[PDB]
Parts: sequence; C-alpha cells; structure tokens
Amino acid sequence: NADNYKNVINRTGAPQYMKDYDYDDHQRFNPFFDLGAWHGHLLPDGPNTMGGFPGVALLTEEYINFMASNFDRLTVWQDGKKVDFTLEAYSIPGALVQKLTAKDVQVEMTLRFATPRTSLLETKITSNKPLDLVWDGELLEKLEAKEGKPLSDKTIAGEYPDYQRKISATRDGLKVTFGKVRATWDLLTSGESEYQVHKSLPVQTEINGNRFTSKAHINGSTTLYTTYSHLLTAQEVSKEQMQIRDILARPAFYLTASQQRWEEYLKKGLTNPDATPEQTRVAVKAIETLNGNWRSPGGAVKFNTVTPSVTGRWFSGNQTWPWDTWKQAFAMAHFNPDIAKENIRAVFSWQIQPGDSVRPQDVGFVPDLIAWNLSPERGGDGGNWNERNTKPSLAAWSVMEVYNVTQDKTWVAEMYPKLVAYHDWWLRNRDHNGNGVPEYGATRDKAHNTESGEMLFTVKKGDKEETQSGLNNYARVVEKGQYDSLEIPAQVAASWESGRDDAAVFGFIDKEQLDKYVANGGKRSDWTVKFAENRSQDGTLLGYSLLQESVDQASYMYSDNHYLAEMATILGKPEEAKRYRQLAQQLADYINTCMFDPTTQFYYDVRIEDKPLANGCAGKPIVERGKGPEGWSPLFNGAATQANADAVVKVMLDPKEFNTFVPLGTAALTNPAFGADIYWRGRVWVDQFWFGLKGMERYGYRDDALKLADTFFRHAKGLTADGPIQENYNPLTGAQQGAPNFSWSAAHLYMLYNDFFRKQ
Ligand SMILES: OC[C@H]1O[C@H](O)[C@H](O)[C@@H](O)[C@H]1O
Ligand SMILES: [Ca+2]
Repeated sequence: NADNYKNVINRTGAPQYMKDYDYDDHQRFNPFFDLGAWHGHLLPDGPNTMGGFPGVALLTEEYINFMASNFDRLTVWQDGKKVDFTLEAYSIPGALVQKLTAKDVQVEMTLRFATPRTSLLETKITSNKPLDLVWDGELLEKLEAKEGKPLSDKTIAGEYPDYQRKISATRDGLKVTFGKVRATWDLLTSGESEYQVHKSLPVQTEINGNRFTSKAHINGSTTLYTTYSHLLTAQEVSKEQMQIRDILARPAFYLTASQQRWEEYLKKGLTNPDATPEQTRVAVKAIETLNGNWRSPGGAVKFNTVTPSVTGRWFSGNQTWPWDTWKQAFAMAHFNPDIAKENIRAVFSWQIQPGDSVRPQDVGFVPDLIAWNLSPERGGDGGNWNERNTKPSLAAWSVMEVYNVTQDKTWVAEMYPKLVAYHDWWLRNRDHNGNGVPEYGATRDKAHNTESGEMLFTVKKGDKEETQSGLNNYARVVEKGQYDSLEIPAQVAASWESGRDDAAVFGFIDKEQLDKYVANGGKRSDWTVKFAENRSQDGTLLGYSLLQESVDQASYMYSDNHYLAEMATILGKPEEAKRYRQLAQQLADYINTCMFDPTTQFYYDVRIEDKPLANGCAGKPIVERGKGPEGWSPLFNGAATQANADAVVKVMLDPKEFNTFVPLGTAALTNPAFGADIYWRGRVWVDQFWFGLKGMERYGYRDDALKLADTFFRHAKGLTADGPIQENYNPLTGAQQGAPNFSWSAAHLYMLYNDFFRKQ
C-alpha cells in the first residue's frame, strides 16, 4: 500500500545552516522521522547529494538543528574510475528510497527506522565485478539563514564554543561527539550525546577536522547495512549498543517490522471508500505528519508523545501541549492508537498530585507545556516547561475516542480518575463566582504574583513603566484609565489558556478598528476584559480568572461531563454517572439561557458583571464584540437545543458571516475586529472548521456540512500539492500560514477525510 504514495510531502533538501529557516523561523525542509526517534533524514535532489540522504536533523532535547548536509554519502569506483549514476529518489510512508543506475553497477538504498534512537540503511549493490566504495560527510559550519539567505556570518563553533564537535573512527564505523551546551532557546545537549554510524562490513576512515572519508572494497553484488543513531545521554549510548548489534544481526527482521507497521497504519486509517485519490493522499499526508511528530520518551517525559511540529521553531523536541494532544490522539486513535494512548498519558503524567512541591493548591491541574527539561522550579534548566496555565479541555472526548476504536475498557479505567481530577480542578480554581460555569484564567506563579500572593501588573503611559502589585491597586488603576496599556502577566497566561490569544471576544482589537467601532456608536470600554483572583474559604490564592465565562469553555465542560457519564457507566459507577449527567444538563441550560442572544440568534461569551442577572446568568451576551467560532461550540459539543442550532447554522452558511471562500473562520466578516490575515480574528483553522461541520451534522445538517467540506477541499491552498501541512488559511484568498508539518491541522484534515470529504 505504501508504494502508492510516493513523495506525498517534498522531503528533498541540502541544508547549509544549522538553522536553515523559513520566513517564520521553522526548519525549511521536511525530514523523515519514525518510531519516535530523535533524528531525521532528507532525500537527495541532485548530483551533490546523490548516494546519501542529506540533512541529518538532530532533535537536541527541545529543538531541531541540522548537523550536516552530506553525511555518509556513497560514491562507487571501478578500476580507478568513478561510476556515473543517474538518480531516482522518493519517500513512501515509512521509508526513504533512492536508486542509482549506471551500466555495470546499480544501487538501491532504503532507509527505515529500527528503534526509538536508530535508523537502518540497506545499501543493496548489484555488480558483476569488484568495486571500491567511498563514503564521505561533513558537519555544518554556518549558523543561520532565512529563505536560504544567511542572516549573518556567525558560525556554529563561534556561536557555541563548548559544542566541541568531533568526528572519531570506531571499531565499526565512526561517531560524532558533542560537548555540553545549555542554550535554553536554541540548542540543548547533555555533554554525553552522540551520532553513531555502525556498518556491516569493515571500513577505513580518514578524518579531516569536521569532514570524513570512509573506504571499503567489495567483490561483487552485496547488500550492506548501516545504522544511524542520535543518542542523547551516556545511558542511551550504552543501552543502544546491543540493539545495534541485534539490528546488524537480523536486518531483514527490522526492515519487515517497519514495512508491516506502516501497512497497518494505512490499512487502519484509510477507511473512507467515497474519498477520491486526491482526498486519500491528504489523509496519507496527515498520517506521515502525525507519525513524524511522535517522540519516544525523553528526559522528564516518561511516555511517547506528539508535538505540534518536529520542524517548528518552538514546537520541536518533545514539547507537548494538552489542547494539541486531545485532537492529535482523537485522530491517531484511527491509525496509531498505541501512540494516541501514550500521548494522552504524557500529558497526564505531570498532572498535579496532592503534596506537590510547587503548587499543592492546583491538584488535578495539567501543565500547558511539558518538555525534556523541567523548569528551574522543579530542578531542571528548561525555559519552555510552563505551569502558568493549562489549555481548554477536550480530554474526555479524546479518551472516549480511543475507547470507541479499541473497545478497551482497561483504557477507560486507567484514564477516568485522571479525567475526574482535572474536572474537579476546573471547578475549584477556574470558577471565580462559584456558579458551576468555568472561566479561562491562570495559576499562582512567580511570573504572576509576589511571594505573598499579590498579583503583579505594569501600567504603561507614553514611555513610563509603572510596575505595581495587589488586586487593590489594579481596580484603582482600571477605573482611571490613564494608561496606554496595562500589562498583567496573569492575564497574558489567561489568553494562552483560552488557546486563541488575539481573539475579538477576549478584548483584542487594532487601533483603527477600535476608532471605527467608537465612531459607529460603541465605547472603548466595551473591549476591556476585567480580571480577578480566585481564593478558597481560608484565603489561599488558587489562581486567576477572566471576569468572563466563555461559551466554548462552557461547552467543553458540557462535553467533559457528558463523556465522564459514559465512562462511569462503562466502569459500573451508576451514581457518579448520574451526577455528571445532571451537571451536563445544568451547563446546557446555562449555555442556552445565558449565552444565546435572542436578537442576533447566535451564541457569545458573557461577562461576569458586578452582579448577576435576575435569571442567575453572570452577565449579558457580549454581542458587541461580534461573532466567532465559539458560537458553534454548543453545536459541536451537543449542548444546543435544536432551535438554537438551526439559528446558528443559518449564520454559519450566510456568506456575509462565515460562508467565505474558505468558510468558518475565527471571526465573522461582520466582526468589528475582523482581519483576513489575523490568526484568531479571521483566519480559518482546521479544528474550528471541523467542529463547525460536526456541529452542523449533529443537528441534522450533514448535507450542508458536506458542501462546506467540498468548498474547503477546492479552495484551501496547497491541499493537493506536496507541501507540508501548516496552521491556517486566509478566509478570502485561501492562503496558508504557520509552522510546517503541523500536527493539529493534520489531525483535523484526517478527520475531514474520514467524516466529510468525498467524490463529487
Ligand atoms: O510557552 C507557552 C506558549 O507556547 C505557545 O506560544 C502557545 O501558542 C501559547 O498558548 C503558550 O502555550
Ligand atoms: Ca463561573
């Protein structure tokens, strides 16, 4: 099956910089990674890379960095003369292949992954006469470029004097050793990491600084085997040696293992017979993308996980977020369920337990960002690890999907208490007014407050910065309004927790947009989101909340309650199931009564006003900040009444609202803060789009949902091309932006393939 999908993504490239970046700082080539390995490979594109797989990409704990352009490139010689080959090179799901053809000699090279640290190259050589073989390689010297043009003349050695890269011959090949570099935002190594090459035949190696040449002589047709291993600790180095020996001992077994695993991914995953060839290839792109972004256990993360992008500036290593994980595992349930399960475990593996040394007041909390290196507060030197906030919860929905496929009740039994702990955490620490409807917010944190628990903030006016603390001073300053801006680190983290950091609904709007809003009759203060601290009975600071209840978050809580009810029933916990059923019903009633505007016939967030409404709602729908994708969150999540869903579907299909060139973007055309190129105020994301389609389907509009899917398929740029998957689309032009090889989009493109794409 794999052979039907050659070059689904362009995996060619010959990088010349460690940071061979695109416009947005992401590695501009798309290397092949598999088995959760910590290195990857590209295809040759021409005579200068022919005979090897260039662009060895190392995952240095939390980042992707290229090591070399050519490394272990084969040239062949027969009687003192170099054999001139022609090249055919291609990817398939699970392998890179290149075929070299000359008259008297042919070579077939197949590169697959054998372990979580090691790839295996088969070099199959056909020749009726003896040959001399030569392998060469060279470490990169130059640091950084953008769009192929250097940003500076900085060198790698120059930038990182302790990196101390050295190539050494071994008893069975060679190795590259690396010094300890703790460059928190660029390059992380242990001082014990290595890149090892082991081969099945004796070789003779000459080393010349950062280049090498290796030689061997063979007597005729022969198949050689070479392992490539990026090993990040002393203990990884030690443990891998017996694996590498087994691989060179049983190479066919490892090749077959990979072939079969990939046939299984494709068999299990490609289950929409109505889909066209083009549509199915999109699903294969998503499968290759997701599987490449999977990482084995590494550092503090003791489970397999999946990151938003192995090639991403800030998304590589094993950096893992919960929001991304829910959708990732939802999709991967349908083709790589074992890793879907692991990914969810990874996220809950650092869930806060009672007695936690940093935040005992956050039991059940799930960190925003986990990674190889713990933060200084937990004993590591990691800059990325984040516990300032979490992300919106579709955890139960994610877990349930894994169950739907596997029917594995032991999986439900495992996750249920962890899901319940997160649930209970939301209700304790993100419910400022105590009404059972959550807010987006932030934790108590060194970045957010003093040691005594006084919320930090910085008032700005012209060029004067005034840094104060305490919720007393914040209220006193908000009223006056004699500031250009008010920076509240805890409110920044609340925007991160919402998952949509410049959204209209959360008060984000540009200067010219606001002027027009005011000229049309509104007030500037309509766009001010107020902020509050959350405390327990005894006065313990639990964290913070936006003084605003979000309709998407409420709907996700409805989801959580609905799916916990089903899990409780599966597990034979009827009384707990009944409680969640009632909580679900309570949220649905609140969402429908409080958040659905009778007048505009659409859903919106509500403010937590100074006093609740007579009907018990926290405040009125925030109609004036305009319509967004949160308005269909109740449909996707199943909270809406039929009447309210019918109304919302009318708006979604309205070409003056959301039925744009690429439909269902992150702000209606009528939104006062709309911008086609703004991430969370116009741009179309595949998750929010798919939530829309599912929401429509649930309330009887599958036919219209299938039409929108067709429109997406015809209008979203690059979909049928061989480019890597990115983050979002301009709703007017269809133009793509964001990180290449983006898991979240791949997840929902896969879902669209399964649920809505079809032959017209
Ligand atoms: O560093 C944490 C940070 O990472 C990325 O920037 C995300 O987009 C934010 O929401 C936040 O999680
Ligand atoms: Ca509340």
